[PDB]
Amino acid sequence: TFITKTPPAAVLLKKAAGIESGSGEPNRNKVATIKRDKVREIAELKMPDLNAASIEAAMRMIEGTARNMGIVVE
RNA sequence: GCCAGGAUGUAUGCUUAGAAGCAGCAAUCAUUUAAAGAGUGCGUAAUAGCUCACUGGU
Ligand SMILES: [Co+3]
Ligand SMILES: [K+]
Ligand SMILES: [Mg+2]
Ligand SMILES: [Mg+2]
Ligand SMILES: [Mg+2]
Ligand SMILES: [Mg+2]
Ligand SMILES: [Mg+2]
Ligand SMILES: [Mg+2]
Ligand SMILES: [Mg+2]
Ligand SMILES: [Mg+2]
Ligand SMILES: [Mg+2]
Ligand SMILES: [Mg+2]
Repeated sequence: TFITKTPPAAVLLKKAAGIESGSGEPNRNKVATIKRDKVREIAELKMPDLNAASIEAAMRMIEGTARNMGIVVE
């Protein structure tokens, strides 16, 4: 019955990306780049907080958070 | 018109004493949907709160 809340998708991303802060211009300045297998884990870990059906959709959300903060996936 | 929803990653990222849809900057993705803007106004120190777009009902 004790709800353990997971860290925001954003911070989880910075962590995995090895960066102090996200980009101020997400489209122009890309601060870092990570991998799909990493978005994989973030989506898997954060899953309880999400409202997604599958992990593909979960990752779709995570990528959206990363896309909007200058992070890139490969 | 009235009734009811108007959600979720998320207080997006940045910046900023604070900046949580709504000072300002760059963006404006994604999920679950019948539908629901990275938010139309009002509101708060910042929250909260009221509200619209949008959806269903009558
Ligand atoms: Co939509
Ligand atoms: K703000
Ligand atoms: Mg109403
Ligand atoms: Mg209401
Ligand atoms: Mg939101
Ligand atoms: Mg922030
Ligand atoms: Mg400055
Ligand atoms: Mg803002
Ligand atoms: Mg509100
Ligand atoms: Mg304001
Ligand atoms: Mg602007
Ligand atoms: Mg809404």
